[PDB]
Amino acid sequence: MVYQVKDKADLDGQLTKASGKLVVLDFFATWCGPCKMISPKLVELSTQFADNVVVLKVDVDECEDIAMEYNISSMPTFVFLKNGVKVEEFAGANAKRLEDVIKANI
Repeated sequence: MVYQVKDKADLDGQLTKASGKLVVLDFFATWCGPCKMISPKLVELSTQFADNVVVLKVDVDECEDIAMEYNISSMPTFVFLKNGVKVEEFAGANAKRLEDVIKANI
């Protein structure tokens, strides 16, 4: 219930397929402490709103082109997309802001 994209292609197809749901892009790195901390909260939210939200994990080490396209420089970074529009974006493992944004756009 927390799909990890493989490339721009796998990502683009996912956004298209994500109909009218809120899409959360999680830009992370395995070696980044803050990312490991926030992951539990991500799984919880993902499960609680399984029908109104889709979470896409993007390993910046594997998808350099995507990380570069979104101009990522801090881990973790969350980009919120709803119907092709970027409704929000912020960096950092702020569990509280993550939940507020999800509940504010579903």
